[PDB]
Amino acid sequence: EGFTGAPGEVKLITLDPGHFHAALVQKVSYPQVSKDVYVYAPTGFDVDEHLKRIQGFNTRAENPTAWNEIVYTGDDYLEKMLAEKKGNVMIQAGNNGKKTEYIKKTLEAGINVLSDKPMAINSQSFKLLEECFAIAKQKNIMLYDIMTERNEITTMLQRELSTIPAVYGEQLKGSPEEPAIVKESVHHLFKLVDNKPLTRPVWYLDVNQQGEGIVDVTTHLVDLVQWEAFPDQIIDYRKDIELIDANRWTTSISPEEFKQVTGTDAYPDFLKKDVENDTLKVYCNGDIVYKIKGVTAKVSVIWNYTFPKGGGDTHFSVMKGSKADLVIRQGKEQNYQPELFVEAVKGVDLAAYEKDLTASMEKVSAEYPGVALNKVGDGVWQVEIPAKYRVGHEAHFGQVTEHFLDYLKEGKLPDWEVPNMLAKYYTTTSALDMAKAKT
Repeated sequence: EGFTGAPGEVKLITLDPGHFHAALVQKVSYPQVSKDVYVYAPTGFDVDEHLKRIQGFNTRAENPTAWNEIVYTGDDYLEKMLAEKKGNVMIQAGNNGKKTEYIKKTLEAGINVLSDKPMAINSQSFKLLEECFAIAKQKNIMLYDIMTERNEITTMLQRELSTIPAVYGEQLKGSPEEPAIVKESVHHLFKLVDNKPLTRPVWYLDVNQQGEGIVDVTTHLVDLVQWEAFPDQIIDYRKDIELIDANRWTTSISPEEFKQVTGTDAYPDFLKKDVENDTLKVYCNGDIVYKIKGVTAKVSVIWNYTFPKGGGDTHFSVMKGSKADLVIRQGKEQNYQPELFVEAVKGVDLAAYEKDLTASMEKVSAEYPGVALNKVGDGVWQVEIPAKYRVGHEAHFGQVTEHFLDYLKEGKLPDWEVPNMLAKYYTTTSALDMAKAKT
């Protein structure tokens, strides 16, 4: 029998967990999900940390979970998982170098897969990921990744506003010299949480295992340009995507910084290829210029070590319409919380535009109650968003998991999802190759 929503029908396998997201899936007790969870992993730090997180969920004060982690650790963890076939949904979040092979073998065994991004970190693994999707289709099982930023409020409003001709106009195509869509993020490797250091696995800084910067967080950004700017349109990566330019570059890490962010002493043996004069050089930065259905998009990701106090992760984006630019700012000015702006194009009838604007916002307020506009300069309006919509990352992640558990029932994702995941990963892995051909 398939999935129907019946309680305990979904049986989780956690395979070689090495990131918080492996546990975040189990942050809440979905009735569909059986309390018995099967873990297979090599012995070591990564699985121990995963198990701690689960037990924290089980012992917390508000609505504790009741997960029963049936654990197997050993060199033959994958071999044992496949042999025992004790679950019907596999959760993959951790080592990205190993991920795609794990995914393929799991799908062959008739086991559905929810994987964190990125499901492929190069062209070789992209080819393997295409086979994975073919196997999933052949076996009527699902392969899905976790695009959290679709659920973030400014993103949702950007998508909504861009589909209103009175507000946005038509989507401009732009050009390599001036892209019509631009997304730039600055993230940080080391951050504090309640005055307690946030640690990363040693292999996070090995681009062979984590993936390069240009294939990792860019996944989110590439997905956003598809999802916001071409809502529900099927992207054929063979026809619709042309890469224009790509770059990759390094962030230097000192031995002390390495110690602090990982806990390990500088440096593990497998990282020495990337060390120079006691200085670790990680290719965790990159950008991509590409055309998607004639529209030039630019995405960029920088990973710095840490931010000065009163600092944080930044983000800036533009999507240019024939009537207006929709702009996200997320800097010091905005207290590192994303804010959305509508900016009319120069030359337009600004009086008549403002009336179309207010007429359109009635429709938008229906969709998102409380959401209004504030003129903050002539031809520039900020989209006032109630605090209640700032639900945060974990809530965004939970929405994806719920979406996945729903779509298990039907057995099939909506039309655009698989081809667009492939178009996304085609974009990122192709950029890595282009970026590497300049060297």
